Amino acid sequence: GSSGSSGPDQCKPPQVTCRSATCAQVNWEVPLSNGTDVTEYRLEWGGVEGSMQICYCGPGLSYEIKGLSPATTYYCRVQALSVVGAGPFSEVVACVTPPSSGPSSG
Repeated sequence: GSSGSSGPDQCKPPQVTCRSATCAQVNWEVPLSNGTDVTEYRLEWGGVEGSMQICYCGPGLSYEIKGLSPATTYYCRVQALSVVGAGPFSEVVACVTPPSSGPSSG
């Protein structure tokens, strides 16, 4: 702090891919971190931005979400945890699932 910066750089927002009315895949990556390396990744996903919690935790980079609802807005935020301290979160990526009006294939 007083002398010498610590912690990785901001984390970029993941990529959401509405797999289905009740399905959504996410994907993130590691920022330009040379000094300290990332230990794990805490991804949060909840109905609305106001409501969000830890959904998946691990060194993984790709995660698929299921059991969602159609025509419903959702948000996700990924943060990088280091050995010196947890870094900031990424730009909340908003996404809305497609309406399930009728049958479905799968």
